[PDB]
Amino acid sequence: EHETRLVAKLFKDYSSVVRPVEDHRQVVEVTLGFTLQDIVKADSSTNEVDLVYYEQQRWVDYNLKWNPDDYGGVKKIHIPAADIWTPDITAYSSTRPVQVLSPQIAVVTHDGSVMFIPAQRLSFMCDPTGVDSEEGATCAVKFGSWVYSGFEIDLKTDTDQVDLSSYYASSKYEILSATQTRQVQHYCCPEPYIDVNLVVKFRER
Amino acid sequence: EHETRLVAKLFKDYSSVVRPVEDHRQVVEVTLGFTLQDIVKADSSTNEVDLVYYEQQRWVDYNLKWNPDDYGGVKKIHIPAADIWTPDITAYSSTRPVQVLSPQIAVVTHDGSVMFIPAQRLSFMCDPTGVDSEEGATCAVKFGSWVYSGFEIDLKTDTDQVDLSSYYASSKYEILSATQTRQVQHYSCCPEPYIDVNLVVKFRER
Amino acid sequence: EHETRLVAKLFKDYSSVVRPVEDHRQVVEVTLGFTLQDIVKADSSTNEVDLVYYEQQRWVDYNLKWNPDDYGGVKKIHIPAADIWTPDITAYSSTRPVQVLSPQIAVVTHDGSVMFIPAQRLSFMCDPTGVDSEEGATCAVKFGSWVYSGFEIDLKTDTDQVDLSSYYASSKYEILSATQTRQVQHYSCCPEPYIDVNLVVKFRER
Amino acid sequence: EHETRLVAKLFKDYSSVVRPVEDHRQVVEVTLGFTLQDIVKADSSTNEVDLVYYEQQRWVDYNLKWNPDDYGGVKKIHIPAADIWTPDITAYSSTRPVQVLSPQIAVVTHDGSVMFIPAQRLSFMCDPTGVDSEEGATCAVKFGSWVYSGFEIDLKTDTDQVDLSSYYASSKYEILSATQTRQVQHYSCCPEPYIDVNLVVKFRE
Amino acid sequence: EHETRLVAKLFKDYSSVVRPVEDHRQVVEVTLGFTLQDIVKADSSTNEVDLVYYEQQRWVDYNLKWNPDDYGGVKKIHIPAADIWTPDITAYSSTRPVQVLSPQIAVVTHDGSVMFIPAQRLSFMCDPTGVDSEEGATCAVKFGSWVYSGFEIDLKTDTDQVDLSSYYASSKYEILSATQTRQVQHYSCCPEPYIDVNLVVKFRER
Ligand SMILES: CC(=O)C1=CCC[C@@H]2CC[C@H]1N2
Ligand SMILES: CC(=O)C1=CCC[C@@H]2CC[C@H]1N2
Ligand SMILES: CC(=O)C1=CCC[C@@H]2CC[C@H]1N2
Repeated sequence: EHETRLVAKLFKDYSSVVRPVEDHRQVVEVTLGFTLQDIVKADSSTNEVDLVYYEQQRWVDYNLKWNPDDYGGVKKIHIPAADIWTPDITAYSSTRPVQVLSPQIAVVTHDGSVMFIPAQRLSFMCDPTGVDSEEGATCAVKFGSWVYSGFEIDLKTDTDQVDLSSYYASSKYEILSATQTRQVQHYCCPEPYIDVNLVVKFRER
Repeated sequence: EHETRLVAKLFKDYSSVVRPVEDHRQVVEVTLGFTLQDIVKADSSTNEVDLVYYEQQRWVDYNLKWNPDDYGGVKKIHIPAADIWTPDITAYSSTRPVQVLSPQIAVVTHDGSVMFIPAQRLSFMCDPTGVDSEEGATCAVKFGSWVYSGFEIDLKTDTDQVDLSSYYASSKYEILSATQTRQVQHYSCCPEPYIDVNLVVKFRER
Repeated sequence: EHETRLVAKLFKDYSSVVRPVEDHRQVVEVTLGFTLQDIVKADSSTNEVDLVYYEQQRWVDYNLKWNPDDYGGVKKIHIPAADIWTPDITAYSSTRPVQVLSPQIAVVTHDGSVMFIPAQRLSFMCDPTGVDSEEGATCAVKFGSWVYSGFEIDLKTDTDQVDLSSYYASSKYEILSATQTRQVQHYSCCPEPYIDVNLVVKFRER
Repeated sequence: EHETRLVAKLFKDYSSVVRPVEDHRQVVEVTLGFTLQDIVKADSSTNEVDLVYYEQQRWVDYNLKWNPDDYGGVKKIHIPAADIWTPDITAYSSTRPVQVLSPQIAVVTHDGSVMFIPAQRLSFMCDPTGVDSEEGATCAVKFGSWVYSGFEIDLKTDTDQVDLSSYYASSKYEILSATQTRQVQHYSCCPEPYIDVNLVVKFRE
Repeated sequence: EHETRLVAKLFKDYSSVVRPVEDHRQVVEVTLGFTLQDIVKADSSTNEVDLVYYEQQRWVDYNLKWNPDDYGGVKKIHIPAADIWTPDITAYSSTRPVQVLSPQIAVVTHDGSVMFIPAQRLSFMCDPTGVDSEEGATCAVKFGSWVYSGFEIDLKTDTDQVDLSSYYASSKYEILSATQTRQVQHYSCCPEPYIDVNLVVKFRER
C-alpha cells in the first residue's frame, strides 16, 4: 500500500512536459550508452543499415524524490516512460520509425535518479561499400535531442567504447569496433548543440 | 514550479480544434520550409518514390502568450503537437501514410511563436523514368492544409530554394534541383481557394 | 473566444453514437463522390488492385446548428471526425485495412451541413486480366454502410461520372472510365432496402 | 434525444469485462457463421494462406434490454464493439495479427440480441501443396474463445456449410468445399473443455 | 450484478504499476511455459527466424482476492492484461517488435491466482546454418523481465521440456527438440541479478 500511496502523491501535480530541474536555468544532464546486439542487414541497394541495440539513458528528476522511511522502505518505483519527462533522444539520420523491442518502463530511485533502457531496431543511412573485405566498412549515426538545446539538455557518455559484450555471436556481420563520442557544435543561434556520434566498423563474417 | 503553473494556466481553457486568432475573420499565416535528407527508394514498377526530410513549420498562436517576468523568467515551453492547434499540412499525392521519424513536440515562445519541425518519410507518386540519364527525372508534390481554405490558412516560404545542406552525400540519388513554391488552387468540392507549397525535385542516379 | 464557447456548448451533451436526426424514423442522406488519383498497382498473382483516391461525404447533422450572430459571426467549425457521428461507409470487397492519407477532420457549417473528405489507399478484389490489351481490364467495388439499413442511411451521388480530372498523369495505368452508381438492393432477410455506391473502373497499362 | 437517453441509461453501470448473463452459472451461447469472400494468397515457401471473410457473431446481452415505448420507439442501437462485452473469438493457428476490414460496431436490439459482423483478413498455417491439381489442397483453422471455457461460452453454428454466395468469382483460387464444424477440445493449461468452430477449406488454382 | 460489483471493488484503488505483493520485500514468482506452434520462416541472409507460439504465465496477485460467498459464488474474473499488473516478460534478442496473435485477457481466480497466455509471433536472432542437413540447426532466445530483478520477479518452469504437441505438422520446418531452462544473469548497469528462461530450439527443413 505504501508504494501505491507514493505513486499517487508523486504524480498528483507532476508534469511530463516540463524539464525536471528545480531552477529552469539549470541543464538536465543525460548520460547515454549503447549496447550493440546485432547488425541485422546492410542494404546496398538503398544504403540503409539495420541495427538492434539497447540504449541506456540516465538523468535525475528533481520532483521524483522521497524518503523511503515515509513509505515502508520503498526505494525504487517502476513507471511507464510516457508518464514522466524523458529526454527526446533521436537518431538524426534514420530512414524508418525506430521500432521498440522492450517495455517502455523507467526505473526511478528515491533520490530521483532515472534509468531508462529502451531496446530498439534502427534503420539509418549508410553505404556499406567495403563491408565484404577484411578491413570492413564504417558507418555513423548521430543521436541527440530533437527540440532541446545544449543549455537545456546536456549529453554525456561514461565511456566512448560501445558495449559489445552482448553482440550476437552468429550475426551475418562481424563487429570490428564501435565508439560513442560526444560532439558540441554551434550554428543563427547563440547556444551549443550536442549529439553523440555512433560509429560502427564491421564486415561480413 | 513556474513552468508547470504557466502550462496549467495556458491550457486550462485551451482548445486545439480552434484556429488561434484573436479574430476569426483573420488568417493564420504559416511559414513552411523543406530540408531534404535522402531519396531512399524509387520504384519504377509502381511509380512511387520515397523521400526523407524535415518540414519546418512556423506560425503564431494568439493564446500562447505570456510575460516571462510573471513566471520565473521562462521564455519557451515544449508541448506535444497533439495538444495545441496545428496546421493540418498534408502531402496531396502521398501513396502510403507518412511515417514520423522524430518526436512530435512543438516549441512555443512567450510571444506565442510556435515552431514545429517533424521529420518524415513520404512515399509519393513519381515516375523515375530518366533517372538513369544526365537529365534525370523530375517529380513534384503539393503540401497544404487539407481542410482550411486560404481565408483560414495562408502559406509562405522563406525562400523558394529547398535546403539541401543536410542531404545524404552517399544517397543513391543526386539532387539536381529542389524548389518549394507557393500556389493557389481550386477544388470542385469548395468555393474558396486553397493554398499549397509545391515541392519540385529533379534528381538522378549517382 | 467565441468558437471555443460554441464548441464547448455543441459537444456538452453530444453523442457520436446516435444518428444525427430530429426523430429516429428520419433517414440520414449521405452524398458520396470519388476523386480518383492513382492506380498504384494491379497484382496478377493475388488479384488485388491498389487505388488512391479521396472520397467526399456530405450530410446534415441536426444537432450541429447555431446562429453565427450569437457567436461573433462564426460560420463554421473544424472537428475531428472521431468526435461527431459519421456514416460508416465501407468498401465491401477490400483485402486490407484502408490506409488513411489525410487528417480526419470534418468541416461543419452553422446550418449543420457536414463535409468530410478522407483520402485513402484501398486494396480490393480485382482481376487485372486484359489490362495489357487495348480493351483493358474492368473492376468494381461497392461502398456502403456496414451496420445501417437504407431507412437509416441513404446514399446519393451528384453524378455517376467519377472525378478523374486529378488523376496522376504518369501512373503506370491509364483510366479508360470510372463510374460511381447508386444501387438499391432487396434481400429476403430484410423488408428495408440496402443501398450502396458501385465504383466501376476500366483501366489499362499506359 | 430519446436514443441518447437510452444509451446513457444502459451504460451508466455497464461493464464490458463481465459476461452478460443474469446467472453466473449460465453459459453465453454464441452463434458463429463464416462468409468466405476470397482466398487472396497461398504462400508455399512459408505455408501461410490468406483468407478474407465476414465472421457473423450473435448472442444475447441480458443487460442491454429496454422497452421501445419508453424511448420514442427506438428498437435498435449501434455501439462500438469495444464498449460492450464481446466474445473473444480467436483463430488458433494464425501467423499474423488478424486485420479488421470493417467498422467495429455492434448492433443491439431491444430484446438484448447482439449482432456483430467483423470482416477480416487472416494469415494462417496452411500447406497449399496440390493446389495446382484437380484434387486441390485442404487446410483448416479453429475459431474459438481464447480465455472462456465451454462452461462460460458455448459456440454453435446454424449450418455446417460455409456461406459461399459472396465468394469472389475471379479469385485466383476456387473453392471445392468449405465447412464450419463445432468442436470440443482440451488444452494442457486448463481442466475445462473449450469450444471452437473448425473451418475447413479445400481449394485449387 | 455480483461480478460487476466485485470488479468495481477490486479496482477502485488498484495500481497496475505496483508489484502485487503484500510486503515490497517479497518476490513475485512467475511460472512460464512455452507451446511452440510453427517455425514460419528462417532467413539466412539476415539470420532471423520467425516463431509462432503461446506462452503461459502464472502468478499470484495479492490484491485480487475475494470470498465467492460474498459475491454470488463468482470464482473467476476476466480482465484485460493492460488493467492489472503483469510481469514485463521480454525476449532479449528479438529483431522486430513481437506481434500479438491473441486477445490480451488475464484469468484471475478468487485466491488471486492469475493465468495469462498471450499467443505471439517473434522474430529473433538465429543462424539457420545446417537446417538443410540431418543434424539441423540450433538457436536460442532468453525470456525475462526487462526492468525487475530477481529480488522482485523470479521465474520458474514446471518442466524443461517444451510443449511440442501442438506443433504444426506441415510446417516447412520440423522441431527435433526444444527446451526451456531457468537462468540467472548479471549486468554491469545494475547491481542485482535478473532471471530468464532460455528457449533452445533445434530444427531442420522437413
Ligand atoms: C475540406 C476538404 O476536406 C478538402 C478541401 C479541398 C482541398 C483538398 C481536396 C479535398 C479536401 N482537401
Ligand atoms: C486461458 C487461456 O489463455 C487459454 C486457455 C485454453 C485455450 C487456448 C489455449 C491457451 C489459451 N487459449
Ligand atoms: C532497467 C532496464 O531496463 C534493464 C535492466 C537490466 C536488464 C536488461 C538489460 C538492461 C535492461 N534490461
